[PDB]
Amino acid sequence: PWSQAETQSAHALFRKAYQRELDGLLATVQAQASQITQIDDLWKLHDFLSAKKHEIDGKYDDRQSVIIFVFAQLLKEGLVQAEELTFLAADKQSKIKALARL
Amino acid sequence: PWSQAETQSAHALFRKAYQRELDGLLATVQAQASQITQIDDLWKLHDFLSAKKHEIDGKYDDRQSVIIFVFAQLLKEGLVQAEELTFLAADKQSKIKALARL
Repeated sequence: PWSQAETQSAHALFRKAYQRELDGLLATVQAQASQITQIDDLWKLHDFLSAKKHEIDGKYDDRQSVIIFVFAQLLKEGLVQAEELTFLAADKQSKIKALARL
Repeated sequence: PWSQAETQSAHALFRKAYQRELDGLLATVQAQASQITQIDDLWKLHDFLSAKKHEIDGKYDDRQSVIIFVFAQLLKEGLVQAEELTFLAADKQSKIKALARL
């Protein structure tokens, strides 16, 4: 079903993708912040933060039975690339790449 | 008993204080958003932004039951100067200052 080395590297690229979305999030927040003029910009920021937080909290399900779909989402948002999925079994990669288009 | 002038000028002052708080809030946010290094300080900010927003929404209440307390507060937080209250009756000024000194 799931090789060990598979599971390991999976959790790895998982948390790496996490760190990536974190970097992007931080960059965007700092950017928006340093370039505000109106007060409405600040509330745009606020809304952005609530949304992104909500998203991220429920996004990164680490459980095995869902990891494929999580990976799929991450790929659909380009947080990872197909080239980074080579450490998996073939059926898994094809699965992910299929679930991506949904 | 609130005369027309007292109410009108009270609203003008309320708005003045509102814009002032907007400026201060803007300054603080714009500041600590440049002092971020870690990621958790991004959430503090958020929480701050999520707290201070709920405040400002329901802070400036012009109803008779609290208006004096609102002015007292706005006086403590330096959102209004004492000399801006001179349009009010003397008793009200006294009361506001009294609630503000504590």
